[PDB]
Amino acid sequence: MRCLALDIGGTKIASAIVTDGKIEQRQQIATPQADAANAMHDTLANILALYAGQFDYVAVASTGIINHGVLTALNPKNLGGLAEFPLKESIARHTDKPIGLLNDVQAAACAEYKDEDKNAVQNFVFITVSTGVGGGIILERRLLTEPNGVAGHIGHTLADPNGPVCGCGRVGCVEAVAAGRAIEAVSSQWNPPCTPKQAFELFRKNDEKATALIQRSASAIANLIADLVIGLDVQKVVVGGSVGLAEGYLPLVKQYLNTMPHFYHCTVEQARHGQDAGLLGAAWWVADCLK
Amino acid sequence: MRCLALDIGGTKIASAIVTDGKIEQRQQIATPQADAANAMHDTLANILALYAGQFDYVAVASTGIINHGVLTALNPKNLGGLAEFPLKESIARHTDKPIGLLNDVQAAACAEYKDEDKNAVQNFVFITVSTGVGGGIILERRLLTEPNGVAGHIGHTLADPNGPVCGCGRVGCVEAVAAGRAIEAVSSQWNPPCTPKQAFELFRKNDEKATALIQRSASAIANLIADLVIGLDVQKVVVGGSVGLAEGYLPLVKQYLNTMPHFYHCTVEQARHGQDAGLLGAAWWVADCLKQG
Ligand SMILES: Nc1ncnc2c1ncn2[C@@H]1O[C@H](COP(=O)(O)OP(=O)(O)NP(=O)(O)O)[C@@H](O)[C@H]1O
Ligand SMILES: Nc1ncnc2c1ncn2[C@@H]1O[C@H](COP(=O)(O)OP(=O)(O)NP(=O)(O)O)[C@@H](O)[C@H]1O
Ligand SMILES: [Ca+2]
Ligand SMILES: [Ca+2]
Repeated sequence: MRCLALDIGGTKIASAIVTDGKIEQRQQIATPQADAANAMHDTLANILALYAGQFDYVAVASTGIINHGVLTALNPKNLGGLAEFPLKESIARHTDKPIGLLNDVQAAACAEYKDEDKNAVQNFVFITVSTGVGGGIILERRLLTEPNGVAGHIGHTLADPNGPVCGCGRVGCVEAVAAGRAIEAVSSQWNPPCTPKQAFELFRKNDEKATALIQRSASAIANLIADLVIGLDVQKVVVGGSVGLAEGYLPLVKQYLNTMPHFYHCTVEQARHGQDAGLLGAAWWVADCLK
Repeated sequence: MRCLALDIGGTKIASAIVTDGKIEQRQQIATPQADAANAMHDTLANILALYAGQFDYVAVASTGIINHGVLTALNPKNLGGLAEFPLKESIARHTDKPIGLLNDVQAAACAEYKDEDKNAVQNFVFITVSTGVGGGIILERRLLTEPNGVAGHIGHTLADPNGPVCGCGRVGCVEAVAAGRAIEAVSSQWNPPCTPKQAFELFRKNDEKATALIQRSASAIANLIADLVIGLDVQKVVVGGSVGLAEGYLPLVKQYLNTMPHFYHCTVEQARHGQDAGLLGAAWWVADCLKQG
């Protein structure tokens, strides 16, 4: 089985042929910005032309949310002119092969799951801690996507009812205390201002104020993991993203989790398949669906 | 298809034959307490004898957690001498029909799900707010039970990192803020003391302090529901239990939910299938499993 894999980001669109889990014929173009909706139809037509005849099926990872083949988001304004873009339908204009679509964090989850021991790990969660917090959830070896592609938005679960307000209005979500954006909202008000990377450097040098800020984030992620373990019987959590992978961060997450009662514990590890995670994860998931 | 359905509670064991969702041949006995483990083996022998020949399969609802056919609990204290009791193996000594096991809140979830429109509702959560807070979760029309029977323990998810400590050790759980026990922990300290039922009566008369206590619980349940909607794409939540069904309670829950952004909203209704929920839910679920493999 040969997969035409597409990874549609906010800035770049990567395409490739994936066969036996191997990438070949990479290609990267800019995500349409001018007249984006009209342009995207052209871009997709051109990609499907370039690889014509070379694929048995198409797998699309995209930022945002895939709702019944349509590209959307919690705030569809963050997509600009691609809000509500009919993604599956436009691809289907140019091919009769089956097309699967999922979002980018879901695809990254599948990239980190595909090489797990699936006898031993059937309930699995990928959390990216980056500019924001996103997730992908796999239960009984299957990724959650139904009915509307929302499952996995665990960055919008509650971290503290007295915490900061999150982007779209919920008071106290994980995103507003744990994400890189939430770290910077505090560190940029320091005299003088610091970025999250600078706050981390100070944390690793035992700066107590920087440490408190990084702990605020790590503690929120630890409590989210505990919620997933006790709520869903999750067995393993893989953490990625530039904050999630920062030196010292995951060890702090695990220290907070370990001081909870042992039945909140699970395997917690850093992401190790970030390279081409969207492409490889989408190809694996769509092939798995085909069974 | 004929189901021998058992509902093993803290104090009573109910049994019955369930055929096409109809109950017949009820028996109800006391849950063994003296020499519980030894006695339970006898009780199960006796029940399977009484019903011998009358069932194609066995469905068991039990309090606590079913881990690979064994009765356990987050803290095995509240199981007494039935802690780690080999429930499936013990029943299998007396029958070769198939035996399915699930916990009591999971069974109540299935009782409330079985008459939903399965086309329109595939992700469904049942929450019982009573002495404690329990849940049962159904995703893509299937109850979550693997691998170790823990799925659905949403009373132990976080409500407030500065809230009270939960019974089994976690700081700030939903249960320690929302359950009947948590309400009474505060209202028993009033001068003079009140039970939760009395606190609710005062809340309905607009006592601001009692109202504050009830809102603490309702807001915590509303935030849990919001977590389930955004985290799991849950479409419908059904709320039961003596606190959950108390007059005024669910409207308050829904009022808190409705002030959040629209994408946290879902259908929220009161439980309506509480009667024989254990028996009927277990019977339906085990049949559903058998149909699908
Ligand atoms: N080495 C680093 N250590 C800690 N935080 C970092 C580091 N690098 C970047 N960040 C922060 O992590 C967040 C995203 O970083 P970055 O990866 O550079 O942006 P991006 O990749 O374009 N967006 P995203 O898809 O979320 O990763 C921001 O809050 C950064 O300040
Ligand atoms: N009408 C009521 N309104 C509000 N709270 C109530 C009411 N009745 C009982 N409660 C409280 O809810 C909890 C359980 O009440 P009750 O149902 O009588 O015991 P139970 O049957 O053992 N419940 P449970 O074991 O949790 O399924 C206790 O906290 C009660 O104080
Ligand atoms: Ca929000
Ligand atoms: Ca606990």
